[PDB]
Amino acid sequence: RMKQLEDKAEELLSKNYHLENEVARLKKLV
Amino acid sequence: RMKQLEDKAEELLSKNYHLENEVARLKKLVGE
Repeated sequence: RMKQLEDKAEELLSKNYHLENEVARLKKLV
Repeated sequence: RMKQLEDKAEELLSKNYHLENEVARLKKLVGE
């Protein structure tokens, strides 16, 4: 369960970063 | 340690949703 939550945090961080990049991309388009 | 990791997932999920909401708003303005 330790490693599973650890994998989850890392996954969510990756997703977070992708969304930040999307925001930056969309802001550039504006 | 379990509580700490759980808190981090909840934190990151919340941040994720706020970003999703912002992305969705921005897409509508540029027209995606």
